Amino acid sequence: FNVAHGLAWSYYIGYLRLILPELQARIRTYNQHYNNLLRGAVSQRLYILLPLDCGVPDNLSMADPNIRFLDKLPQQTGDRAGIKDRVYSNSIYELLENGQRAGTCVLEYATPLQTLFAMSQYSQAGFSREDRLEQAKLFCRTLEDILADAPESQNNCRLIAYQEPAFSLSQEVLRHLRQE
Amino acid sequence: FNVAHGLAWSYYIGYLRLILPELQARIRTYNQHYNNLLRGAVSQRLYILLPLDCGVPDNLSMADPNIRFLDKLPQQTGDRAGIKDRVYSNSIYELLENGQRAGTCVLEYATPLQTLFAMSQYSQAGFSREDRLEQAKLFCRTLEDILADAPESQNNCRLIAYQEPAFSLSQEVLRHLRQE
Ligand SMILES: Nc1ncnc2c1ncn2[C@@H]1O[C@@H]2COP(=O)(O)O[C@H]3[C@@H](F)[C@H](n4cnc5c(N)ncnc54)O[C@@H]3COP(=O)(O)O[C@H]2[C@H]1F
Repeated sequence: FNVAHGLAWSYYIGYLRLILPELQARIRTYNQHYNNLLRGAVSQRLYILLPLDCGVPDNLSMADPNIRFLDKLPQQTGDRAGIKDRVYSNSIYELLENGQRAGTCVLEYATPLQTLFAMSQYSQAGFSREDRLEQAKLFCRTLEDILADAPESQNNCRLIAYQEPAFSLSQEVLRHLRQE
Repeated sequence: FNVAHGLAWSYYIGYLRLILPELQARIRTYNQHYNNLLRGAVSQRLYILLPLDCGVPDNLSMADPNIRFLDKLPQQTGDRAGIKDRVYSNSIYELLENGQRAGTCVLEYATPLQTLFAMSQYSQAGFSREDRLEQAKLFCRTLEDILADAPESQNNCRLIAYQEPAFSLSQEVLRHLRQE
């Protein structure tokens, strides 16, 4: 019912609000050695993939060969809930276009969507298949509303919502990436 | 309403099911250098604190001075949702009794409870104060039910549910720890 509402606020309170204030510094750190006049710098914002109907794989290259892992940012650490130095790591990806690097950004799925999809594997979860696609849409809706009243976070990330038709994901990212 | 139901399944699918199969190996690794005849070994199971009415701090020593951080386990890594080598770290704590180490175990709060509590800071979250204590209880209830049908995970962790009265948390852990 409201499972998407809780996962969205959990995603915001327990992740975005923690890493986004520190993201630009980590990106600036990586760009200091990586950036030169032979290629564009890593973009500044966090780009979040929000597939409405996808299994959400772990390797982005399997969703699109033009999305290839490039490097990790410096890790971020912080004590949380009894775990010393809980680790927040993020990966930089290159976007290929005609066999050439056309963009570079920190890119990842909104992991909770992967969790919604996986709840269909458990009868006790009570998550049907028709309900799954609706909760996915509600997850993106509440998340967008949250960032609307949180400009500090809205400026440090970009949501990329889409639906796998039965389309190049690298292009959709490059589209958002070219408006920055 | 059912916010606790989603956070419980998220906690299971996206964490316990991932680290618990590998926990004993990480503990065995740490015990190889740490364990000798002058002190007990680190316990085998993951002990999870489930406060029903607590702000859930990040430093366990602030909840009880007899709970002191000792060391981290070896990290666990795994690609997830586009993040290469997402990091899972856990902390070992000593339980003091009469100024002497009486136990050693991997110990942490159930982080989602900390998230429930924090949702009261946002009007758009719609989480009142009366609803907070009820969702906390429902989180522990669904989690217990999940582990009931998951003996592979139930044997590698122990839930410690309690309620801060208006009581020694180190003792409650030592009680569970002495039945192992
Ligand atoms: N390494 C871990 N150490 C301790 N506990 C963990 C860990 N992993 C999972 N758990 C437990 O399992 C719940 C559900 O995890 P999830 O499905 O990945 O959903 C996450 C995820 F989408 C995003 N997020 C947060 N940190 C990162 C990160 N480092 N990378 C990417 N993404 C993140 O925010 C959501 C809520 O995070 P929260 O913490 O409040 O709840 C979690 C937590 F209780």
